[PDB]
Amino acid sequence: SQANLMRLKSDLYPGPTKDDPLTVTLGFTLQDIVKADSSTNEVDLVYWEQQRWKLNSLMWDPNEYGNITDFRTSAADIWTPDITAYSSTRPVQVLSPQIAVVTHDGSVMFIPAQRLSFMCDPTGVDSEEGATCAVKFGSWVYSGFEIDLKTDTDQVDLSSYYASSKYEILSATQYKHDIKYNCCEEIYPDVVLVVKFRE
Amino acid sequence: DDDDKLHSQANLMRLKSDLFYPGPTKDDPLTVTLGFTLQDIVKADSSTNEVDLVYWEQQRWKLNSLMWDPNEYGNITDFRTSAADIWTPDITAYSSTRPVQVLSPQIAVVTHDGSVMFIPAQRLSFMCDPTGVDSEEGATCAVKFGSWVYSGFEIDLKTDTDQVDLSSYYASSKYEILSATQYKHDIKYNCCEEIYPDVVLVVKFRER
Amino acid sequence: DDKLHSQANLMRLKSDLFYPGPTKDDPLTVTLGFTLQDIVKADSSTNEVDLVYWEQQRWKLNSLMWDPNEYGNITDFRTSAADIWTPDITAYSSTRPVQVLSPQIAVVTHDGSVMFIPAQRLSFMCDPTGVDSEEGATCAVKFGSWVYSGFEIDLKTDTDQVDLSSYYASSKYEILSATQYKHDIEEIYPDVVLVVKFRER
Amino acid sequence: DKLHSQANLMRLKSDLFYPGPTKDDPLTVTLGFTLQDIVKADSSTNEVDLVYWEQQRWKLNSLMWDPNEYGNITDFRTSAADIWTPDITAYSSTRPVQVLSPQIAVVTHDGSVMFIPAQRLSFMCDPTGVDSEEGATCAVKFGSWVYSGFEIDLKTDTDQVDLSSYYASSKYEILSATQYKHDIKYNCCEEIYPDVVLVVKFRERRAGNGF
Amino acid sequence: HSQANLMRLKSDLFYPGPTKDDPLTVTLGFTLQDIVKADSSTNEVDLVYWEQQRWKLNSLMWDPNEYGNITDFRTSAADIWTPDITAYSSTRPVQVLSPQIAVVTHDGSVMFIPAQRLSFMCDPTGVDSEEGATCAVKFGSWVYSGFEIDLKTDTDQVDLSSYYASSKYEILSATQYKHDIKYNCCEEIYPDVVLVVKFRE
Ligand SMILES: CN[C@@H](C)C/C=C/c1cncc(Oc2ccccc2)c1
Ligand SMILES: CN[C@@H](C)C/C=C/c1cncc(Oc2ccccc2)c1
Ligand SMILES: CN[C@@H](C)C/C=C/c1cncc(Oc2ccccc2)c1
Ligand SMILES: CN[C@@H](C)C/C=C/c1cncc(Oc2ccccc2)c1
Repeated sequence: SQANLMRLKSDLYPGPTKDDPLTVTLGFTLQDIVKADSSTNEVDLVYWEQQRWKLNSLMWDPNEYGNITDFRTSAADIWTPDITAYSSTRPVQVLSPQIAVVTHDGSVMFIPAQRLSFMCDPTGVDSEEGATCAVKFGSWVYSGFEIDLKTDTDQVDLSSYYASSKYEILSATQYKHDIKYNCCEEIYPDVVLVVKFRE
Repeated sequence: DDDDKLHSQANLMRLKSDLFYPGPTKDDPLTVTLGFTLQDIVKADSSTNEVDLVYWEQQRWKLNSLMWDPNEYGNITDFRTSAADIWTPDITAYSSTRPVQVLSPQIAVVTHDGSVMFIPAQRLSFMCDPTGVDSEEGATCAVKFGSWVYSGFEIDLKTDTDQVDLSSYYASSKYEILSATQYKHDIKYNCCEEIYPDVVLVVKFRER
Repeated sequence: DDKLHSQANLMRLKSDLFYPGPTKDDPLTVTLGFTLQDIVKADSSTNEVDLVYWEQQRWKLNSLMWDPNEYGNITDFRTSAADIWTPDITAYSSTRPVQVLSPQIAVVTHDGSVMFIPAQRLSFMCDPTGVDSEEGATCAVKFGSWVYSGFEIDLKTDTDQVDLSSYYASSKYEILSATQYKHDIEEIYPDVVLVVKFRER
Repeated sequence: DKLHSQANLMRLKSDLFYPGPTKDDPLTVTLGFTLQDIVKADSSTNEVDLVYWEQQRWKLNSLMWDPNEYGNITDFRTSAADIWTPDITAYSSTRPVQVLSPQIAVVTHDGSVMFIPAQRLSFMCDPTGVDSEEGATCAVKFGSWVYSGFEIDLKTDTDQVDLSSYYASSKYEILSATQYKHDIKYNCCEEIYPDVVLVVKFRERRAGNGF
Repeated sequence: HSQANLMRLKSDLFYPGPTKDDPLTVTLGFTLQDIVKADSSTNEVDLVYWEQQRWKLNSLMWDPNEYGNITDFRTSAADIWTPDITAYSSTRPVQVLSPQIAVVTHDGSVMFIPAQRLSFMCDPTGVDSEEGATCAVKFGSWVYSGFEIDLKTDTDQVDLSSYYASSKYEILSATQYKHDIKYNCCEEIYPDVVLVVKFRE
């Protein structure tokens, strides 16, 4: 079995293009609003960012490789999408191992846990209505012609939100948007995390 | 005796050469045993609900690919090597708020039965409300550790004891430990069909 | 299978393509432009201000040109900025190493032009005295090559005005003006100076 | 003359360029401390921050050469990544140690290696009494992380911490600094475990004659 | 052709460091840009400066006529040997602010000028007075004695022409002295450049 897996990895990409486009499914699990800094208007979130895509170049017949259906690999061994927060104020801090799971249908699952500081005015967090902040996520360099974005849900997963956080969540959504600018033909997709929260 | 030193060096260089794994799978699963030694609660931040711990995390597992016959290598029964030279499990704190900081050399002990012992010392900031730390009852917080990417079918996560080792806890810490346990749990996450085991550190502590 | 032939055509283009840097005999022009997104922090105890901006860099190399007809009508591609030469554009009065906020990926076009737009957070030398007033404070930071003179790298801009169309509307600081004039100082030394006037919102 | 020396060194390094010690091939590592500053004592977390230079010396037969075969070269400098180095560690640090000096060692023709990293360390210390005439006392143990005294035999040249470079205008005055060597034995196991413990007694410079 | 000549030069060119019988002279000088912060709770002061370093290697020499008149080039500092110049009383690792690129000239000389931010041991008592505070920090090789690295200055006057005019701290004087210490047992001398700065709020 080990030899079959090693042989699979040895047998097993310049990224997508207009002629070979890719869809990335994105979802957030929001774990904690750690800090809300009203002297700089930065808020700090901890979340898990679920990323999934599929490549034909990663497919294999399991019967040809000892009935292996999936395996774990360094995210450095594979191409990964350049999904970026568009209004961060510090480099994102990676909180989980940089490992992805590849399946024989060519699909890749990668779920980095991250701490993010982003631009957010927390005025109102000390009130019943709370504060509201938003941050857009998408590719930094690819348009909708190379990378399209999808979600499995428009509701952020709050099932792991820390119940004794300094801040409680009033709502958290991850709506996808496809923006067409008047100037260009390409669509520009994003997924926007919108969080309403209070002390 | 200078020659003897030369021969044991040669035998070790040859063993390491001969030995130097793709990770576990449903069909080649791995048991990883975890144990914690809590050394210090450094800081409790009630403005962000983050607590900072220093601990040693004992990890051990066994690989057939790391076994050897000592009689073929000058009766070498174990050796030390950089953790970079070997596969290591992706044991992760599930509720950290900053990347974990490693305090010790990343070096493992490999024994001729293929067992590996790796014990990194770490400083961890994790989600924890310290309300009550200034009382006789104290505060109580938990943090889960487990593989980030391997389900229970690939890595089986065990302990040797339900008790966190406090015998090296810093006696002049700002915080005294009232109790510390490390029980196992099996959890279904929304991403994935398969169950993931963890070891959950539960710590009750108060200002000294 | 068309998708598969485009992948192979791109792999072949990148192999075919993969420059010692400019010289006095082979000089390079780098176009710079700034998009200011946020004034995060102004520290009056140290006279350091913190900016987040996107720095657009463009240049063109003959060694990166290709014929699209020979590579499947491929007119451009994305590639890691480590695969290519990049200019050593530096803030001249930073007080902390610049922090990169965006993937280090450039777009190369068939005519040999390159576009690279790193988002950055920068602390730089700036006295915010007067930021708590209607007139606000004014600060400046120069950007340019660290090691090349004007003989090897000349700098251009496409505009004298900093792009504020993405400036954070609920920042602690509002922008009164932001300009990016080019300045020249045996060899000439060019820079692009970011001058910002700002005040507490 | 310079060129022949440079050639001879390139040839020596190529000729020369160890799996670490074992019970059958133990290594003596000599340790010493030069304490340069107590920077900060934090009574809200019981952490104290030190700057020191940690001298490490050991000797390998595999690094020996005859100076006569290499143009009389008797010493050279090399990246400490180019060689094995011992896994000497503070046993009660609270942050990763920060290395302040270049990671370069000096190798001598008898096979001896000298490596002296300057370091900033945060470690567990209750500074109670630092604002009094008697001062505070902290201690931090240094030793191998994974090797017993039967693999790494830890020694010192002196029990005295070198204070000759202690910063004269530090916020903290040093009352004493020792580096005594200790051995610990477990009934289970035949191996003895050595450490060198840095013990520092210090006070706020304004606490001396404080009234 | 110019590019081919440069790529040939660098391929022809691409040092184990000095020894007693192959000593190297390193010339050092400082451009002081800012005193950012003076922390009287820990007696640490934070400087931003540019550290000019120059040395010469016979193994980096070439004939400009054999290489198309090329007289110098830029190269990553990781491509060449560089001296281990270190502050002797830093309290945090130095932070590099500029690209790590050096200029190599056909005579074998190398010029390398890193911009750095340095926290060092310094009591700022008196900085709030007319007389100011005075602090000093030594710079030199960590691991080489004067038998291997001979340290020199071109001048003892610290370059203040780029000092930030709205710093929280004004410079009363800055001097870089070529200093050494010798232990009577032994022939080796241990040189340094002592940077002495007198400053005030
Ligand atoms: C214990 N970790 C949870 C808290 C969150 C993450 C799970 C995970 C992360 N990265 C890849 C991924 O991928 C898989 C693909 C196929 C089958 C199973 C998992 C799973
Ligand atoms: C959605 N993107 C923003 C938040 C800004 C950053 C854009 C960018 C950065 N680097 C290259 C570049 O290049 C492209 C060329 C053509 C089409 C799209 C982008 C684009
Ligand atoms: C534009 N940056 C300045 C404000 C400060 C630094 C200049 C510099 C840094 N590193 C090498 C060096 O070398 C060269 C040699 C000859 C001509 C030009 C520069 C120059
Ligand atoms: C000028 N440096 C002091 C402030 C501290 C460090 C010295 C040092 C560090 N690493 C090796 C060592 O080794 C050498 C052996 C012989 C002669 C010179 C040094 C010396």
